[PDB]
Amino acid sequence: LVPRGSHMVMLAQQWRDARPKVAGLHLDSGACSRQSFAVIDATTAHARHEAEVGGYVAAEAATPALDAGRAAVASLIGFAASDVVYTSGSNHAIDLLLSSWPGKRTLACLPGEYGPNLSAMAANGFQVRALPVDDDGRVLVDEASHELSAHPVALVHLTALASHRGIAQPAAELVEACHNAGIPVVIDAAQALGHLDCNVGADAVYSSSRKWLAGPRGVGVLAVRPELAERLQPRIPPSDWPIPMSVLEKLELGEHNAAARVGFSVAVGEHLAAGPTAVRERLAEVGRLSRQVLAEVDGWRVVEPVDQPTAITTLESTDGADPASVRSWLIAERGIVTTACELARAPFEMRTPVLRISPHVDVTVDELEQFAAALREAP
Amino acid sequence: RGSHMVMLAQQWRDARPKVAGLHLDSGACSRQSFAVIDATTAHARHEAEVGGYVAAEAATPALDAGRAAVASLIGFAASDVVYTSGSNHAIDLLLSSWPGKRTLACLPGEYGPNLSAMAANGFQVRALPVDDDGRVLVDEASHELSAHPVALVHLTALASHRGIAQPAAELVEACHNAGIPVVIDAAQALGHLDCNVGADAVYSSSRKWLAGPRGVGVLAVRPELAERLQPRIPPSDWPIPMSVLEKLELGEHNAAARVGFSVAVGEHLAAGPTAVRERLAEVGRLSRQVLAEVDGWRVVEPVDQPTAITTLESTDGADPASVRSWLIAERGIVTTACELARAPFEMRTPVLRISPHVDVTVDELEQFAAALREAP
Ligand SMILES: *Cc1c(COP(=O)(O)O)cnc(C)c1O
Ligand SMILES: *Cc1c(COP(=O)(O)O)cnc(C)c1O
Repeated sequence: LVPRGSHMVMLAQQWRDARPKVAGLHLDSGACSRQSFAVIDATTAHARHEAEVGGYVAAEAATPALDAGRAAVASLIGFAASDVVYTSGSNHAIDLLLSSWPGKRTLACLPGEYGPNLSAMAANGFQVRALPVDDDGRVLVDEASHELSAHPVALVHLTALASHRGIAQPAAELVEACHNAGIPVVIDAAQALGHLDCNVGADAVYSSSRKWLAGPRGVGVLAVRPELAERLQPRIPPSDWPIPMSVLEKLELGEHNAAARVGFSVAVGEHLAAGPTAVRERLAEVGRLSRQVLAEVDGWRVVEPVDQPTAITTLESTDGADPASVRSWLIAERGIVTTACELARAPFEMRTPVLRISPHVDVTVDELEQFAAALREAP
Repeated sequence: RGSHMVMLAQQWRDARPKVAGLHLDSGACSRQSFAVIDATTAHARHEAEVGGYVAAEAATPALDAGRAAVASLIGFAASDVVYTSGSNHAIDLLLSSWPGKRTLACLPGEYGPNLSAMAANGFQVRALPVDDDGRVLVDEASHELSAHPVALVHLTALASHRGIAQPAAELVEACHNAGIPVVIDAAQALGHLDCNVGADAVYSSSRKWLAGPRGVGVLAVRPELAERLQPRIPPSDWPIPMSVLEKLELGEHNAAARVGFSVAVGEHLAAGPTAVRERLAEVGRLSRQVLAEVDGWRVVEPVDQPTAITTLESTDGADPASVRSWLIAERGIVTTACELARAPFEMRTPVLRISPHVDVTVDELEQFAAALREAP
């Protein structure tokens, strides 16, 4: 570890300038990022259009934008546009899928599985087994391969990037291992979409608008391969359904904020326009710089290996400080936005809570140093 | 009577974007005021400045004011009120949480997707007695519920497919006398009918008569009932300590739209609920008078129904859906076409629905009547 300087990318500056000026310092795009002026305007415009021509007329007329959003998402995950459906977010997504699941309801997932995912799993009558992982919580693909062949399961649920830790999971290799054992794979890409390469052959993928794609809140996407989709049995309407519609049409049924969905379509568009690979390489870099700058802070140790290709960095207190209090202090006294991850976020992995930073492409080394500095003089 | 001059109507029109053509469809989706649109935009901007959840925390006063306004309209407490994605979200949250024996009675004109949610949640559904208009007969219902009791009564106080105002208050006390709680679907009724009627739970949608943003609804449950409920998510066997209402309000949502909504209900209170409702009743009367004499269409609602919903049944087998498309494409007039699926146990034939808000004029109603005559 001989420190390395930051790459200069105009991407960072373009991205900062495309969105409102931050009041203080925002290191929290893993919780909720920042909508561009274009995304905010497109949302506002739809709401105005609803008033001028009627809400549903407006919605019909927005079909091109909506479909473009499906198509953009589809391209990032290697699906077809018509496999992609809108939701309220990722927890909505997993519930739609698991509540629709036919036959034996068993699955395997990581021990670091997201608390509310486990909640949805249990609530849908699933039996849940842990996959083998190393000390960082990263799946051991070979071991998992053998385990799944001997002791199969109805599906594997992989959270490719966890909310509580910035480890990038070997999604692609695990997918082919599961497919070799004849088991479909669902991916929670709430953190991963717009961040990791999510084109990995999965059978279903879901994600949230408001995180790395910097879309409006209250939107998510769920993508399901046609072979799987047609096997599914939605909860509403009941399977003796007089109205004839496809599974995906049923899963997309319901009042929603249409303006926010067109907002989202603009946001994914901005990601494609910026260059997915370039954005991801930059986020990997942000993580490296973060872990380098924060390597030497009294009372905090960096959890992630330095070279993890993610922008999520988590800090564990070494003298029993409470992340939640530090976050409140950082906001109130320094205007620095972070997230405090409680144990409930990953109850079968986390033994102690952590402070999480999740900066986007626009963060500077100076800003990371300001955070480090503020973290030292915290009471 | 007829051409009442009401300043409310003009203020309401001018507080919102100019309509392109003619909008008679506030029962499907109304029109957000500039203030509501701006408040929504502002929250989204604030999320970008200070962080999404920081912004959400800071918006608590507005959000709580929205709960309090809703509470005042239904005669509940603010802390009984929870936000949802809409009314179908609401009914599902409630029915999926319902403890013990799952039986209910509802109207035959019950909303199709309500029946869907009922069936999906394992409820047995019995019809309430009604007159020829689909309006509940409270005395008969009283006897029926005493003889054959049920876990709850679900009343849609104003239907999507017909502008009959149900005697909610009378039915509520009849059910309470039989010891049976009452849930009210006030998607159409809130901001429209007096919804302060002693119900045990009430829900509604933002985008209709209150002219709020889409993707927001409210669900209100009395504390005695709320604490008996057993939410689906998280599972009841789970460790996380939160109230029932906290559980039902759990989830990613558009926070900006909720503050938008709080502004919208505020505008309703500010305008005077009673005055707005009296004006909507008037709009219905005028609509049915103007449309009384149209070839190929009969008016379904009695003229004096205190609602702004008027429905038209074709007398020579015209298809409402096609007429709606024509009206939009060729005349710029926005209506809704109600298919049988909207009330499958009442509707024998589909209908064209108009649902104008307070701002409609007699002239505009005549233009609609005229356009309806020269429709192919
Ligand atoms: C954000 C998050 C979720 C939940 O997403 P919502 O949009 O809030 O439902 C699930 N998975 C992970 C990894 C998360 O970070
Ligand atoms: C609009 C409507 C609903 C469903 O409302 P959503 O917000 O679309 O869920 C339910 N009841 C009636 C009377 C309706 O008209």
